[PDB]
Amino acid sequence: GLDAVRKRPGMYIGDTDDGTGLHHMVFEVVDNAIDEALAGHCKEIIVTIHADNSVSVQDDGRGIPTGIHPEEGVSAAEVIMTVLGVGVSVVNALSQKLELVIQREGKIHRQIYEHGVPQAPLAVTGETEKTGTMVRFWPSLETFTNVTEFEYEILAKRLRELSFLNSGVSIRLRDKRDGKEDHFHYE
Ligand SMILES: CCNC(=O)Nc1cc(-n2cccn2)c(C(=O)Nc2cccnc2)cn1
Repeated sequence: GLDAVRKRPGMYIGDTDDGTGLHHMVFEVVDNAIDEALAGHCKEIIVTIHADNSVSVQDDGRGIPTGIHPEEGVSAAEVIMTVLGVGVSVVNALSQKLELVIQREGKIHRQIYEHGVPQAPLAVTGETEKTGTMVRFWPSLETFTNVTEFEYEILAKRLRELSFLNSGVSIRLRDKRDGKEDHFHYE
């Protein structure tokens, strides 16, 4: 499953050699937050370009479900992150590392994956008065070539579009490599 994506990544994410697929990785994650907005449960989305070759997408929605199937011991979160709009599990497969943090029902939940493989079970890491989902990922440098860093203008163009196609949703874009920030929202 995850191995299929890792073997023929271009097929799932787009061209791995010119930045297209690299940025589609971000947009797949953003589309999940947009869907939570369209369901009427997320008002703000924050996309952050970190200085360590990762991007985070944060929303203030209900949170990815965190319950466990008692016979299987696997959380819903993990199912969502690992099982095959190409889906966040593709992004996971093609990240050297992905971190998931969910704020839901008063608790913070966290799980780490490498190349889509969960490193330990979803675990409680604190309490919180907020809700939402944060996905931070570091793209696989075995998959992506030539353009391996995120480029502000590509994200800015598409995030602006996503904000005007989903009117009422606030999308912030923050770049920690230079302090650049934008706020996209349409009425
Ligand atoms: C940064 C990326 N953001 C992101 O993935 N956001 C996201 C995703 C959700 N889900 C998507 C599939 C399953 N849940 C849900 C979701 O549907 N949560 C949910 C809905 C109903 C009951 N319990 C939990 C909420 N937010």
